[PDB]
Amino acid sequence: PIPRRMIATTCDAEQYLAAVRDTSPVYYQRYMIDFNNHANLQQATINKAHWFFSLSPAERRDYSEHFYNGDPLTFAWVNHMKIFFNNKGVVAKGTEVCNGYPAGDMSVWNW
Ligand SMILES: [Cl-]
Repeated sequence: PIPRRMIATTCDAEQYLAAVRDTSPVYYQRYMIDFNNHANLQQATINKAHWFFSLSPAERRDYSEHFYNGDPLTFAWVNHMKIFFNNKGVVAKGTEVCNGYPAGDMSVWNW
């Protein structure tokens, strides 16, 4: 469910997103289109992503289950974490380089 590299990454959400923006631009733009079509859920999505990136490798491994079983966000916008979790190619290229991007750069959420 959650790729092994996302379990392991020491990057934060904005470093990862900026890395995807650069290394898989089509996936980033499609995610942002989807994000901006769910405006009511944007902050929730951001808080979730922050929360996930605060967990340890082992804890994120533990989360894999609870993620699967869904939360409000998962039934309201299935693809809310799609950029983070769904394609192992995108995830590999993002997690390769994201440590070179600026932590906390919230403009990556703002398309
Ligand atoms: Cl919405």
